[PDB]
Amino acid sequence: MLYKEPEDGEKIKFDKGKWIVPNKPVILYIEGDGIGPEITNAAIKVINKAVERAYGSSREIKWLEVYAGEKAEKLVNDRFPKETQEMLLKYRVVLKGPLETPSVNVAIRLMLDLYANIRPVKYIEGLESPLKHPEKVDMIIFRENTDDLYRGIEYPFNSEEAKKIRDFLRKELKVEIEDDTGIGIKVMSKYKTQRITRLAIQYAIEHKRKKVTIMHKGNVMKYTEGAFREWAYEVALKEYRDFIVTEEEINQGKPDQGKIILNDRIADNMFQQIIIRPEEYDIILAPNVNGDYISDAAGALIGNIGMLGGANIGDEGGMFEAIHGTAPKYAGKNVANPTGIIKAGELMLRWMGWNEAADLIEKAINMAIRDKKVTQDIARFMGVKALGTKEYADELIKIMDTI
Amino acid sequence: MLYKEPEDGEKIKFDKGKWIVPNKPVILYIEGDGIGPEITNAAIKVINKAVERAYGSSREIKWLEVYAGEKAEKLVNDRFPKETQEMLLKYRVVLKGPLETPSVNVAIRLMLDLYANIRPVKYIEGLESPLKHPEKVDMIIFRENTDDLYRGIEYPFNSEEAKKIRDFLRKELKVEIEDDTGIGIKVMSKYKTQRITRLAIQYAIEHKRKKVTIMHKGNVMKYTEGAFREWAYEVALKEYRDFIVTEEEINQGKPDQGKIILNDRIADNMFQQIIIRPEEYDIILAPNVNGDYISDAAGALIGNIGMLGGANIGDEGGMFEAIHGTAPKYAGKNVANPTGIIKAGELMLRWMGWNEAADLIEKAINMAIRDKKVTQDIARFMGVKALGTKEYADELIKIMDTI
Repeated sequence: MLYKEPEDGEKIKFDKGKWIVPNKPVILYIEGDGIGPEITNAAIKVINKAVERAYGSSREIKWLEVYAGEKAEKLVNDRFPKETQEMLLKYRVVLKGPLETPSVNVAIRLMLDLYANIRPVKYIEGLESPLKHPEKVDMIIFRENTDDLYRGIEYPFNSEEAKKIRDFLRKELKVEIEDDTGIGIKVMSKYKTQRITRLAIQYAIEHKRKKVTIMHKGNVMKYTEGAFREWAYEVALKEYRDFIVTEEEINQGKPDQGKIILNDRIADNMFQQIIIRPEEYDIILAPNVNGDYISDAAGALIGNIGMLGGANIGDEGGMFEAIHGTAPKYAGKNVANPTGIIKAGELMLRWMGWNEAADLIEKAINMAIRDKKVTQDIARFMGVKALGTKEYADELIKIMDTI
Repeated sequence: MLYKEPEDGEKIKFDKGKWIVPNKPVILYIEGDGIGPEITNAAIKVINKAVERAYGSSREIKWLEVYAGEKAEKLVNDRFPKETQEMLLKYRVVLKGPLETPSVNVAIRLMLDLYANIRPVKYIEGLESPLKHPEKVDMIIFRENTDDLYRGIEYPFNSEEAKKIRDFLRKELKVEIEDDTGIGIKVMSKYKTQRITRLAIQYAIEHKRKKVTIMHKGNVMKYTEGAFREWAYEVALKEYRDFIVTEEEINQGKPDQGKIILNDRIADNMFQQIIIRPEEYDIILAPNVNGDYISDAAGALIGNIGMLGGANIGDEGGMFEAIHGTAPKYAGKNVANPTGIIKAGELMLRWMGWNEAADLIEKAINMAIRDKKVTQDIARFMGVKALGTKEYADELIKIMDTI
């Protein structure tokens, strides 16, 4: 056996995806390549303090390190070892550092069935920002991570498969396509749409969020994006009636918006409104391609994209990770910024229901940034001495001990 | 006919996609609805002044008004009269105000085959921006205006049409797809991509630009977007070899960057870049949906969206318009801002090869705004009393009389 499960631990469980967490949950973690070992072990240190300072031994994460990537290769000769997979299907929750793409990330998502990609982007107190007023950006994107025309159903223009489709459409649908065309089949799932809409509303109800906007270009693509918006509304009302209110209803004769507001906006002006009035958005729900575009812009609203964390949640499991590469160039030098992976840890806490410790990490970070206790990649523009990876983590801990 | 054609004017003979303009070109214009009359006449006033001040009496535009929209409904009982169509097919270039939708915008695009949507976006001076440093924003977006999912080949998840498609992909392509699936076929034309790339390059050459970047998601949609990139690169290197240089070429030795530079970038991260350092973009080339989204993100950079102008160009014709609605609320109150349509008139001047006239207008607008001589939409945010629609155009005219 490679691993030795913590006998004082207990698997996190799921009921209708409610995610029920024990006082001593076993959580997996993969160091990752490059800077991973450093930012991740630093993350695990700040989270434990955030847990003990908020619950004081009444709760404690029993970490279990599994191997994947170059560590697994340089030790067991398998970049993704069977024992590692068995621990993943059993414990179902991993905080994983960055891993090169020499696939492991896809493998994990597939085997745990993580369909929803979550990207929370809120401004942190004293960071540089391309915006003049970023101090209002507090949104979280919910992306259905295997649904748009990312499924892969496409063919080169000079392929016979493409010829088959062109012949088909021409006589079976009376649709005429030229020969010099590349063809892709965009597919929009009803089930997939409903599954992610549930997660979005659920999350809003658990963390008492107020607005849930649907990003869509359903005015032009009626049966894919348009269908998405329709279904989203359908299941939101057929299943969470007592919790939400359509924008069309408060803007009507049955107001009282003291609960979740489900509304929608065409995707065209979306890119405008996030750059000029980011406060207009809270929780954004959209298909796979939109979410890939909207989120990158989102994170641009507030510089230091590598200080954000994300997640991949499924009906029963989750994977959390910083949103940056392995930076093999700064590996083992105690220079890298561990904020990105610590922020994934925070998100992992929120999902866990442990909002008190999540909130501590957030406050600790905000404090340190405005107090100039930062790693070199930020202090460069904050003209002050840079703190190392371990030191930055310790400053957070040292701060956390004095709320 | 009801249109008395200028007998001292000549047709613009764009033969090679280059636009061969006489000294007295005949140009059609449509006032438009709501604020159409006011803002369009103002535009015509300032444009004739720029022409005259730059070329004296050696050149003069021979304006010819054609009816469309609600004006044509009152005068001719036809939203888009056949006579108006004869003039469009004959003179082929129009400056048109905004028009409601009970559309003629799409009809003109169709009958003149204007496949290219051009959107130049550049900062002004005293204009508020949501960006801290919007100064080095001088973009121009070249969008293929009828090429992908916008062609309309989609079907709802419960259509017999969709059933035929789901059957085909199964028995003939052997691809697995659920039944609760909306379907859209993304098409990408090798021909369409080449014609718009030519326009793009042809524009950089004639207007001393120096960078054409290809926006695409060729990393997940290789056979459509990826094909777009491949084909764009092909026609460039094959038909404009002596005018351009790929990114990969300069760094791989022999520089010669004294010619237009051509490169590409993935679209996901492109949306972050336009926000943190938009100066990195000159001419952006992209497919239909991408450019539809990249266009709003940019432009949302400078904020005053209604002060932007755009064009729809074909191999031999052109439509120029402000990028804003008809604002029925401000109709006939001399309050609407005419800058947008004027900017369209500016882009029109440029395409005609009359850069002197174009530069006058541009400098004039910058001087009026830095000197706070603006309409209500802008005065409201910069302390002084607004100028009316007429008065503002008059100020520009006196300004051009000085420079």
